[PDB]
Amino acid sequence: VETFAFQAEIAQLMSLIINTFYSNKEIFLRELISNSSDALDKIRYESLTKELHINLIPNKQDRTLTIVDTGIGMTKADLINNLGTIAKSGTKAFMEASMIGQFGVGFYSAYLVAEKVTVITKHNDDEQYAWESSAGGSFTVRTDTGEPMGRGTKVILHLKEDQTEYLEERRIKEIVKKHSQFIGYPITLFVE
Ligand SMILES: CCNC(=O)C1(c2ccc3nc(N)nc(C(=O)N4Cc5ccccc5C4)c3c2)CCC1
Repeated sequence: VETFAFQAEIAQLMSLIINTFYSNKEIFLRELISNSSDALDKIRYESLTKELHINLIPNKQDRTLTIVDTGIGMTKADLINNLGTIAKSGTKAFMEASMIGQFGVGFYSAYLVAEKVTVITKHNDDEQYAWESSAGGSFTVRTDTGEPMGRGTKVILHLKEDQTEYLEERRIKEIVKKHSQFIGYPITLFVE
């Protein structure tokens, strides 16, 4: 388990997301589905140079909403450096300007609804990694000794006690149909 500090910009952004009163918290899903779509586009665009989909797994017991994709995945180098550089440039752009995704920092909208976010990832020529952050100015990165998932990303949202609506079938179905209705990959909503 390695702990890293977020950079000043990203840290300030997450603080802004968590401490700012904003009721349209449902934007987080569009942002994460979009990110999955790009990762899936990356493994698809690389293929020409197996199954490409997105799964939405709610869990009442653990109080989690998971967004799984079979996209390109991420390396340790992607988790530490790379995501941090993308975010440095992104936060800079989003500050000068709900429109969060246009600046490549839409993932962090997850903190509108999650108290902790766990990111299990696997890239084709690297190991399985687990990224985790409860915001608070830091993130951890470890090698996942957990169940070997296939190439892709698993974004596990540990929902706030008050944000349990994002566990309901009707609600997930309504958000998807509203802002992710033209994604080029099948989106499966798991039941309970
Ligand atoms: C397609 C273009 N992107 C890439 O190549 C990267 C990449 C590749 C696969 C990805 N898969 C998903 N599902 N999501 C993301 C993502 O943008 N984030 C996940 C995450 C976790 C912690 C903190 C911030 C973020 C933002 C991915 C990013 C390589 C580095 C960016």
